[PDB]
Amino acid sequence: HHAADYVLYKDATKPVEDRVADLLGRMTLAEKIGQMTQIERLVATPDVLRDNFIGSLLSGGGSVPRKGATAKEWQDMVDGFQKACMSTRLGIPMIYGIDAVHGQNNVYGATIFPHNVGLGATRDPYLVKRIGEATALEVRATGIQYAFAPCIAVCRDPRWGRCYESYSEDRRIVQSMTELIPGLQGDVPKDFTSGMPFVAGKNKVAACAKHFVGDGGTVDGINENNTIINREGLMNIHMPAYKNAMDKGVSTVMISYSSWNGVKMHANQDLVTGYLKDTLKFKGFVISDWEGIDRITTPAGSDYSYSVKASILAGLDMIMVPNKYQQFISILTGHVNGGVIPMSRIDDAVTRILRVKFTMGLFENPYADPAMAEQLGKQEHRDLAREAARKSLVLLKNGKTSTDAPLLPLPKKAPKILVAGSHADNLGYQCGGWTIEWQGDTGRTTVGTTILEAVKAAVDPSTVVVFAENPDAEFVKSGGFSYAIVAVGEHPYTETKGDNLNLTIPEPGLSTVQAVCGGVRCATVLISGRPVVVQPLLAASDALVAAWLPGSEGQGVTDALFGDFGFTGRLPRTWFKSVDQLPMNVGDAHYDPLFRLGYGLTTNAT
Ligand SMILES: *[C@@H]1O[C@H](CO)[C@@H](O)[C@H](O)[C@H]1NC(C)=O
Ligand SMILES: *[C@@H]1O[C@H](CO)[C@@H](O)[C@H](O)[C@H]1NC(C)=O
Ligand SMILES: *[C@@H]1O[C@H](CO)[C@@H](O)[C@H](O)[C@H]1NC(C)=O
Repeated sequence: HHAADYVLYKDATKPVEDRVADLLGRMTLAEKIGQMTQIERLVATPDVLRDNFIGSLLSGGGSVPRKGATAKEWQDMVDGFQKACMSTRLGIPMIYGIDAVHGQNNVYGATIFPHNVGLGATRDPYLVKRIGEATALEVRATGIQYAFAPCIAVCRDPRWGRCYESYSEDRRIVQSMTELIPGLQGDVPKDFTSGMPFVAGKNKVAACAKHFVGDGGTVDGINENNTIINREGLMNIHMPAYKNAMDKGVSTVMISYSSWNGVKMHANQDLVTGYLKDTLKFKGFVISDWEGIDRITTPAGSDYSYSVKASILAGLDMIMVPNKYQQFISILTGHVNGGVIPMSRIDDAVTRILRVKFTMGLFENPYADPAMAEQLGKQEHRDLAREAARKSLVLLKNGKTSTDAPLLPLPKKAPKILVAGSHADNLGYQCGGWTIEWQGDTGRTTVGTTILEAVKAAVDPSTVVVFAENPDAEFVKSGGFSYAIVAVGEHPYTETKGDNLNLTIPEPGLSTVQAVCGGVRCATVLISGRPVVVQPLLAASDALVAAWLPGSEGQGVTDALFGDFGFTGRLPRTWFKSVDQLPMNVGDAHYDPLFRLGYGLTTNAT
């Protein structure tokens, strides 16, 4: 189709399957295995990317070109890696992936949306679609083309450190929130075939349904552990949202570290090939988790040759190595040359990776668009995050007795008010894990508005706002306050660091709520990733709000506290009476919640 040097896979007018087959038929085994290899930016250089024919890069949590880097700095980093990949013999562009799981959350100045538990409280799938749309724009502002989201885990035990990454313990709510996918990727056309990958073009990103499968069903909520459940239960609880993801054209699926009835997911051919590929007809690419194949063995990493064979024969397509790429490539090449892994398996993995890259337009637009840098932290997206934070809040109490005046909404005009607690003026605590650092962090880690700053922006100019992080009761009683807002809760955590058998918030938290509420009427704002022991906090408080991990836009909290909007959120999880009840889900003989799934009080706007 015309120039003397015409090569069909470079022709943007040709169907994707024809371009995939044309390119695959030209590739050496080194070029094929390179496509299957994803490496961390920290081990990448131009020569490494070219010499090893690398297919993908990622940033892990906190892996950034520098602290405070601008959107342009991110684009220049991604473009520098892409120029090396485009300089190989075949010029196959890399795809760059990142955990953009509540906005583009590793990046300074990105909008930080509420984490998924609070989004489940909104029961609003169109809000979540709009969040996917804004997230895709902020990820593309940094030159990145691929987000590892949504987590469609159905968390069945809140002792799991990833419970906050699950929309709900009710798979129907998780299924509804798969609307994140067409937000991130764009809507699929009317005649679309379920299981095909889709991305609309350069203003959207590839998505990732994760972690396949049963990551929210592990014993005692131990992260990465064993999910013990019959096939009926796996299929009725943990699997359904993957079918919704197929129908919405999710481009990739990431495998879980967890096991199902003792079989590692990263080595489970029956489920990855037999079910996901051969039954659901998934035609995008399957990616490992970070060192997921290493963790097939006990101890992890003790037989990496086996890890490679087991994972590739199970049906995984791309391996998040992410550091020991030379060993990964050498071992896989040896297995293929030895006849241990057939070429048909390599060709299927490369077909799927190429299919996603061609479909999303990566060969046509391999480089960043500098005009997109301005989308990062845009005020329209902050207004959306503020809407989502307010909708996520669940009002659990609003008066100590049935005859008390309702405390919320609070008046904006009062002579003097108190804002108190470790979480009232701490942006890192209100964002939680996966924000700037992998585990999150404390203090003013990015651009946003704390609860204290939100109160100061809300109240009448005559209202004096006093801040005290941990006042004693005497200070409160002597202060001439009309009321207090006191915010406390969990510290940031991610993955195994968040596994927690006691679910009791760190002190001082309860002590501060008791001191403040003992001195003046108080609204307690509980920041957490999950239900936590709450009876003592409730006993002390006039009103109590479960705010989850609401992100950078603390005005979503004050929008409800001062009655600009009514409270509407409803619990997306069961609130237990005691951790000795766990696991405790609807239907269990022992179901005896403090607050049931779906519970929430309301207010009317003033
Ligand atoms: C579950 O956790 C235990 C205790 O740490 C560990 O020894 C075991 O390997 C884990 N099992 C799985 C399937 O990950
Ligand atoms: C609860 O568990 C967490 C996470 O393991 C731990 O850091 C904390 O100290 C524990 N709190 C207790 C035992 O009161
Ligand atoms: C809010 O308004 C409705 C009338 O539209 C009323 O029925 C309801 O009781 C009001 N207040 C609360 C706290 O629900």
